[PDB]
Amino acid sequence: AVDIRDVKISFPGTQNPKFPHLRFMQTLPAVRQLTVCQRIKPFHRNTGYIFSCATSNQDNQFITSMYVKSDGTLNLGLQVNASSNKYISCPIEIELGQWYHVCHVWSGVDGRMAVYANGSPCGTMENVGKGHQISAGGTVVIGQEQDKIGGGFEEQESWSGELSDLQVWDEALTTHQVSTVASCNGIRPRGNVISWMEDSFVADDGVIVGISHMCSL
Amino acid sequence: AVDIRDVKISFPGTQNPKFPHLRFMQTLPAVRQLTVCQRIKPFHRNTGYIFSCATSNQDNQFITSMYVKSDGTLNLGLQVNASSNKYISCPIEIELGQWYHVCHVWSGVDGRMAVYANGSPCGTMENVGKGHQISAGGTVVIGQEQDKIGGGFEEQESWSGELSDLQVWDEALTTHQVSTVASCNGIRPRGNVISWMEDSFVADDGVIVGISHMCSL
Amino acid sequence: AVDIRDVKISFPGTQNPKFPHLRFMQTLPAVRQLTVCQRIKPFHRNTGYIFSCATSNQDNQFITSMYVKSDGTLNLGLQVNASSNKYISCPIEIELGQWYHVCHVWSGVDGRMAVYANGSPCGTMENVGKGHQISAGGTVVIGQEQDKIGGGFEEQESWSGELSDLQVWDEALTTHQVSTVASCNGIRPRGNVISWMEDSFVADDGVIVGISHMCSL
Amino acid sequence: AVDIRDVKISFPGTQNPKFPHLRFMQTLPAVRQLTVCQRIKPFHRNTGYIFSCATSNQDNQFITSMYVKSDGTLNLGLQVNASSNKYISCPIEIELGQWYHVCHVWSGVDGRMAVYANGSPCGTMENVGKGHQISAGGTVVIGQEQDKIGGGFEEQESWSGELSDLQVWDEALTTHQVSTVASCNGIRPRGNVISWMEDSFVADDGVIVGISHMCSL
Amino acid sequence: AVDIRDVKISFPGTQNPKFPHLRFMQTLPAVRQLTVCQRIKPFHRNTGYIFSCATSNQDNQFITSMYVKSDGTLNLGLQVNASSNKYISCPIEIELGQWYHVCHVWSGVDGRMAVYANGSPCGTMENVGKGHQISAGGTVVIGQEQDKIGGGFEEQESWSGELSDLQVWDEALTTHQVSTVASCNGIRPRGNVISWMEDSFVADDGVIVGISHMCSL
Amino acid sequence: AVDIRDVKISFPGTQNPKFPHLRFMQTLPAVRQLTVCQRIKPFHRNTGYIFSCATSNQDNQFITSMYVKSDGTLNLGLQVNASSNKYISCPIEIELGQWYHVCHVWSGVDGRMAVYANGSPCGTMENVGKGHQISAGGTVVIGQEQDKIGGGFEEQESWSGELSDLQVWDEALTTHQVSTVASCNGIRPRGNVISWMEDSFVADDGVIVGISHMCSL
Amino acid sequence: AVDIRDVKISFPGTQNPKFPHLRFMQTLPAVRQLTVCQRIKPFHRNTGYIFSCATSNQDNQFITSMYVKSDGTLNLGLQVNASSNKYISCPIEIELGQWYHVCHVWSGVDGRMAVYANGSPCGTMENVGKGHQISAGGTVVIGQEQDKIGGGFEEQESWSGELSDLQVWDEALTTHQVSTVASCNGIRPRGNVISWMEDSFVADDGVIVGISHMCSL
Amino acid sequence: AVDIRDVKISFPGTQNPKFPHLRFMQTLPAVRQLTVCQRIKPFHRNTGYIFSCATSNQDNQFITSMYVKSDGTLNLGLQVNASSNKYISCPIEIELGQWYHVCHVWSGVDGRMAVYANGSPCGTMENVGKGHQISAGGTVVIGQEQDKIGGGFEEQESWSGELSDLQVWDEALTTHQVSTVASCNGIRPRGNVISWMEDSFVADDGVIVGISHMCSL
Amino acid sequence: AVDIRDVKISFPGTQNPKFPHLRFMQTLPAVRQLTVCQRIKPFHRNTGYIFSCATSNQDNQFITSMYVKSDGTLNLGLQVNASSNKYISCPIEIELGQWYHVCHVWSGVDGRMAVYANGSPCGTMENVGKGHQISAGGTVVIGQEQDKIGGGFEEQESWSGELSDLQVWDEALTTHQVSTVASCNGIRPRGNVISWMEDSFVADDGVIVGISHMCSL
Ligand SMILES: [Ca+2]
Ligand SMILES: [Ca+2]
Ligand SMILES: [Ca+2]
Ligand SMILES: [Ca+2]
Ligand SMILES: [Ca+2]
Ligand SMILES: [Ca+2]
Ligand SMILES: [Ca+2]
Ligand SMILES: [Ca+2]
Ligand SMILES: [Ca+2]
Ligand SMILES: [Ca+2]
Ligand SMILES: [Ca+2]
Ligand SMILES: [Ca+2]
Ligand SMILES: [Ca+2]
Ligand SMILES: [Ca+2]
Ligand SMILES: [Ca+2]
Ligand SMILES: [Ca+2]
Ligand SMILES: [Ca+2]
Ligand SMILES: [Ca+2]
Ligand SMILES: [Ca+2]
Ligand SMILES: [Ca+2]
Ligand SMILES: [Ca+2]
Ligand SMILES: [Ca+2]
Ligand SMILES: [Ca+2]
Ligand SMILES: [Ca+2]
Ligand SMILES: [Ca+2]
Ligand SMILES: [Ca+2]
Ligand SMILES: [Ca+2]
Repeated sequence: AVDIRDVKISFPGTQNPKFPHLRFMQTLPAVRQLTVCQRIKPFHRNTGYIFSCATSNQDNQFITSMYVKSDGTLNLGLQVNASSNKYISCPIEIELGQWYHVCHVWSGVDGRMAVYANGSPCGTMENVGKGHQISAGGTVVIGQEQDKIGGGFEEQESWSGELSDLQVWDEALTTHQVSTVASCNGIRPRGNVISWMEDSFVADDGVIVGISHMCSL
Repeated sequence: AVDIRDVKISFPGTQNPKFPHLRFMQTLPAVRQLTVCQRIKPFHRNTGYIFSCATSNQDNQFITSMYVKSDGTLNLGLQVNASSNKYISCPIEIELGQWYHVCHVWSGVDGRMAVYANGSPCGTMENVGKGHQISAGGTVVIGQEQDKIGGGFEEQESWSGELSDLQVWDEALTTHQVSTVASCNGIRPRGNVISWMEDSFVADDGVIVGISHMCSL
Repeated sequence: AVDIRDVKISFPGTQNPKFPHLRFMQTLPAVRQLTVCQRIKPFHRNTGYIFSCATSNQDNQFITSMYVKSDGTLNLGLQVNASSNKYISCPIEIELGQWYHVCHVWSGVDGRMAVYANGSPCGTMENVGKGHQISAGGTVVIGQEQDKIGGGFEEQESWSGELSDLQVWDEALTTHQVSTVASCNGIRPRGNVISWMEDSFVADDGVIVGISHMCSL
Repeated sequence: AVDIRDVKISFPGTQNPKFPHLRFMQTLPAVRQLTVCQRIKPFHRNTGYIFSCATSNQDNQFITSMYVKSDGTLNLGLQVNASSNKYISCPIEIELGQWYHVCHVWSGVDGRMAVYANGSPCGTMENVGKGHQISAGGTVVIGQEQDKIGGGFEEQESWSGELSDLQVWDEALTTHQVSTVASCNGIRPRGNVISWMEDSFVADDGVIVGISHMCSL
Repeated sequence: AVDIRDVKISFPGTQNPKFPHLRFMQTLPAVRQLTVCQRIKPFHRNTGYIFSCATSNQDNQFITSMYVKSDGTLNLGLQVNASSNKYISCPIEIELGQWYHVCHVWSGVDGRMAVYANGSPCGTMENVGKGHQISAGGTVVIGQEQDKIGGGFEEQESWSGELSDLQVWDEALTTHQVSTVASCNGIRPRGNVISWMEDSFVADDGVIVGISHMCSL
Repeated sequence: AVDIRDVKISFPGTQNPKFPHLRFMQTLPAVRQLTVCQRIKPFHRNTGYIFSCATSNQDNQFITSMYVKSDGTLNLGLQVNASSNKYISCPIEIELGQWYHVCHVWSGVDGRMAVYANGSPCGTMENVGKGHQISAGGTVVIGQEQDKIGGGFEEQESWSGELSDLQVWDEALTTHQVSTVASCNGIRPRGNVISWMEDSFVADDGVIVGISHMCSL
Repeated sequence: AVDIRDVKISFPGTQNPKFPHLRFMQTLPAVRQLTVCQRIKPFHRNTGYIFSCATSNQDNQFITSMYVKSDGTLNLGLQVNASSNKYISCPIEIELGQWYHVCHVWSGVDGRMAVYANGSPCGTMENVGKGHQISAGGTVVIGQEQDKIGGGFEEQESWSGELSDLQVWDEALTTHQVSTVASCNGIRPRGNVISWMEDSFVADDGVIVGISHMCSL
Repeated sequence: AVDIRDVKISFPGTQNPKFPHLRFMQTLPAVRQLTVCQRIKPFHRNTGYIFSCATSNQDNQFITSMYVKSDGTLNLGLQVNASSNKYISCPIEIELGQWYHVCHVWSGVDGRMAVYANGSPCGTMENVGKGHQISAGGTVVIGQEQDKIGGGFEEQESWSGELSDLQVWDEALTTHQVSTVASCNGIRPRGNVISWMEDSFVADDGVIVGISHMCSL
Repeated sequence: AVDIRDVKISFPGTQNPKFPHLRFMQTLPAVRQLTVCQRIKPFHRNTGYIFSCATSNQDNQFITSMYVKSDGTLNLGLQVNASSNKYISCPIEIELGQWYHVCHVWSGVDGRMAVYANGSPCGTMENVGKGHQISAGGTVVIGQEQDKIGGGFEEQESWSGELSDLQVWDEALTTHQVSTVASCNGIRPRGNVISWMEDSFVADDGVIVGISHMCSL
């Protein structure tokens, strides 16, 4: 039938005190590199945090985000160890309500940041979490930005849209590897740290469970 | 990989004001018969409502429930058009925390009620919604008993446990058909009104999305 | 996918001036024998006319009907050239809201009538339209009894329930042939005069187009 | 045999008080995007509404329509949240009585409207239901324009012709996806919200059930 | 599709001056033996001539006929060189309007007559055309008894019913051979003198061309 | 063996009171479009009516005809609702006694007429039965022109020759579809309203039943 | 083994009162067209009649013949309804004692005559039996010219040589069809009126039965 | 080659300050049930803790252990929420230095404990962690008993021997499931919480990485 | 599943008294040539010793190392019989945290040293251990540089990063052989002296056992 990876979650919209989000049951192990990929259907052009990882000592261990410029250009952001959000624009025009595959590749070892839109590299950036190692026990939240383990959400920092096929590796994937990940008919690799629908997560505040039609109709 | 039908939802436990539940996005069409089957892992012996269907004029259109006696005997209940809960005991000893397949078959045409535990018939009952037709637009909630469309939940009426493979037909399946439905390796039929993971639903109050290991390890 | 023969029509219920029914676009050719088979899910125990054939000179050319006794016994009736309804009971207990296959075999040549329930013979009767030939141009209506071409319906003569797989031959099928017709996984023969979903018909007064789950779930 | 998707409905013609139409049994879930495709054989050049969706608070939630210019040019229209009918002409000459595949793609997220004729894009339009979300519970009627849930039809707004293969998604399909939908021998995708012959509907006022010969003879 | 051998002809009924019949275009060669087999659906119990062969010098060269007794017993008759009709009864009860396979085997060499009903021998008779040889040029008529080449029909001698699979050999087939001929799924042998639908014939006076459902539904 | 579609009928010649023809047992349903195709072997150059459809109110509902000019050019004619015979010449030289495939495509919806000779389009014509709908119950006669249901034939309007593979659709086939119909080795499509040898017809006045050798020797 | 179609007959030579010939047991049905093909090995250059057809009223219904010019050119002749022998020469040099395939195609409908040598057309001729129809009951003789049914032979009109594969159709085959007939390894079509070795014939006056080595050695 | 599941770890022996052990990188999610299976080669008969799970608030969340009686009987122990070690003896004689498959199945829901030796059930016990839920974030250590997260080891509580194929589920496997797990050539199921060699772990104090020869030589 | 060769070890980082390393259980046999290949993910640019071999009489029998220049150039070093570290730079830019395949080929017979990066030769060097033979009994340590059998580690000489697929031969592989070794999808050759995961080794001081994603995702 439908592949379990085609399951999607809808993040309707946020307005205090309702904060639709997902919280992964099991925290992350300590890591020195991290690659987060997923298919997203953005609802707004304004900045929103998609993947948020926090520990008791640091609520901003690792946070991915995006926003669309006026011309429609996609902009992927990343923040490590509470640094400022680093952005890299992608040569692709975003149409709210449409599907796109996005990856954020980070390496604390050399401090390099690289983002991808639909399997292609948009560019890279230096000095992003250089020498930093995310402490063991990070809690992951999707759709909201944590200011506290599993909470302290701000509505202007939430992300609304549809999401599916979230795959996370504790390695910094290569340009060729990422392309095989974004591919709809490839082998469809699975993250070793988090594999969509293979790692239980908590659903709260009205997120909608449905089916993504990006890859298959 | 894993079949999308093996996805399960955990209903942690209920305590005002937190009521873990699922609400199906699309309401049901009018029906004269209804068959609801699913795999459940009960957490408590006390009565709990699993499948709740309500319309503006009647919050108790159709409600399934269960409870376990002291000797461990399973008891499946059904309520139609706000009748009293009708119960039929099953010749099977329930162990909280273990998986079981259960079906509730109702026919407003002749007013017959029949329940099944693991593909086998437990017994039938007469005069249950005889002549009744559920009005179009019923809202379905899983894990809580509605006293209002999508709400008005009571904690002593909630149902805690794990659930998966929810299949619903607007027909009254036969004894042979039900057996093919409960089978783990059969053809695994899909409900025509609601097919698990094929009909979007809203998740709220901390339900946990995971994977059922009843059929496959 | 689903076989087009599994399409079903629901006849909700009749109450002046609403008469749910089907009227076949093309009239029947003259015949001397006729076999009408179909799958039915009866809603009431009282007499109802299923297949009605009328010509300008005779509104009661050929009419099939059924009713269920108090003990649940099925009774199939037939009327030819405005004779009285001839009935033959079947050794099967009917449960309103459940599916059954039924055939009416008539031969004006020898005047014999034979009915079948689920591919098996219930019995036969003599002197039913003996020597009669249905005149060319008969109009066929399903669910209502014509007192006029395509009309003049009476509520107490209507038939409510679900129907599918209507097959009609201008020959008097044999006992062995009938059994192959009723079979769900056989060759599934098609009528040469009327073949379900292959001969267009008019739908009126709220009949519901759906899918029969008798043969396949 | 014939694929169940080749079943067609004929909308004979409308004249008070007879309004041939179809009403889907189950209402639609709330949506933010919607794609409606189907094969049509138009009988008149004048404007007619094909797909009509209404809720208690808004009878004009979503309505598709078409008309043919004097030179024969096809014009597909769309109306969202009671806006004015937006039209986009297609570079194709229509011959009444012939088959054509048509899709209407709408996205309330960015407010974009796009129409397709025979799998090809005719053009797009902005500001059509921008920011609008169709409320849960929409009733769908085919062939007539609702001014009230399931009724309030106007003859000059009806649509006569033959229709089949109605597929509806709660997503805004892409240009490439649409082409795979229109194709007669492709995979023939099925809508996730409404799939022709898989979602029961009520037939009234003389619609004719037949077989479409567009794809296969 | 349907095998051309399943084509059937209906002989409605005879009443001066209308005599439904078939006349084979090509006359028969001289013969000393002849076997005529066919599937028939008799309409009346009274005597009727099925196969009639006549030459200018003898209108009664070879004529087959049948009639049913009161008890329903079949009786096959044969007449050679204007002898009296010889009859042989068959241990089978005939039901007018039903199909049966019948063969008439004649040998002028030894003067033996043998008839078969459904591939089985009913009995034989001596001194029937012993030493007789049908002269070349016999005209064959089906359904009527010739008193003149291709004419001079008498209504009380006509045969009404349905007929198909007419096979004629200029040899006297064996008991085993006949059984293979009557078989519906055997090899279905074809006559060497006349092969149904392979030897053109003239149709007159309202015979009806249709399809036999004896062998296949 | 030989395909049942290769059966042919010979229309010897007409001379009062003998009018060789065929009359289809079952009348046609009401239609708004009609396509009639068949293989013909014309015997004369003068006008002859091939397909004649009549109702009690109109004996000239639909009539096809042909004639050959002096230069041998084929001319196909059509008449709807007693209009004048519309003719379209075909760029092909006819040799009496030879086989040709011919189709007449009519659409009352737009009033267009199109004819084909051997799968190719000869041309089209406007305003032919524009807005007309053939009333239900049309009687079809082949070889003669009805001035009364099933009768009132005129010899100078009869058509002599050989005919086979008569296929009739209640739709107006496309140019590509027609080509697949005329093809001898294609899929050989079958008409949905009338399928040669699949819809019984009455044979009268000496028509000859034989086998067409157009497609196969 | 050897195909029965390779059987050949030798016509030694004629001299009163010995006339080697073949007479077909069964006479021909009435025809309006006729195609006669066969493989011949001519022994003399002088005119000889190969295929002779006669009825009581006309001994020269249809007669084929040939002769070879001094330069060796083949000349095929035909005579219908006692017309004069029409000849068409073939661009091929004949060597007495060698094999050749020959066809005579005649159409009384348009009066056209066409001959073929080795599957290729030699030419055609008009006004040959135009409007003529061979009466039913023609007797066929091979090797001699009848002046009376089955007799009245003249030596100077006989034809000596070897012959095989005689195929006769009551249709006027096309140029392409003829070529498939002459081919030794094609499908080897069989005549529908007379098929070599499938239609019994009388052998008299010393004809020799052997095997043709034209097609296979 | 060798299956990655056949990798084994040797726990040499413990003596302050050297404590050979394994610490899983990623902590466990909250659980209500837990099944831990693995292949072990015990070195001593005295009590040793194999699987130790601790959280900041409770160092004895879940601990498995074993010891061998003097007669050689195996004894499997379990401790939940700092209860006393519960033991169940197995009807199998242990030989130090040999391989055995062992599973510990615990369910906090009903408080039942069950142990298995080589895929077979040894017995069960009640009231073991009844109503207890292990808090999220448990740290897992193999070979040593934690008195503090990842430390506070005691020599007399260590476990020496060889271990491999550690599989852990957050469900309470059934008797039949367990047997499929212990099987060497079965499907070899993998734990969903911890899968040997698929979930990184820290190795310290001289553990030896080698290859298990229990299943394959 | 995953190939056992994809197992990797992480060397976290070194700081007295913690020295993460691996010590192979079985010492090496005497050798005159040695080839050491493995996949490495370096964490620092500064010099680190990867493979260290020592005997009681010589702690620096054979030691491999690497460092990265400021421009990112890779530099592979080798030391034999306590010579000075010989370095050869590779035309490849190293990115800390990324995977690379590296081989060190040494031959005491001719004293030649050759290094490879990703299966390609970087260059060679002479006079490196020329005439030297490593004495039997060498102890191998990975990640630390021995100054004593299995110990005497210095932090500034340690190597941090991830490593897998360690293969060692007592022969000096050729350029072509090396390339087949580095290949991810080749035959993946195994060392004859040490084969990753096939020769047991001791793990100490927090090395992490995980899975390499260089070759497969
Ligand atoms: Ca924060
Ligand atoms: Ca924040
Ligand atoms: Ca903030
Ligand atoms: Ca309630
Ligand atoms: Ca309540
Ligand atoms: Ca209550
Ligand atoms: Ca009536
Ligand atoms: Ca009535
Ligand atoms: Ca009445
Ligand atoms: Ca409206
Ligand atoms: Ca309106
Ligand atoms: Ca209006
Ligand atoms: Ca007679
Ligand atoms: Ca007579
Ligand atoms: Ca008589
Ligand atoms: Ca007329
Ligand atoms: Ca006329
Ligand atoms: Ca006239
Ligand atoms: Ca003559
Ligand atoms: Ca002569
Ligand atoms: Ca002469
Ligand atoms: Ca402890
Ligand atoms: Ca302790
Ligand atoms: Ca202790
Ligand atoms: Ca050293
Ligand atoms: Ca050192
Ligand atoms: Ca040093």
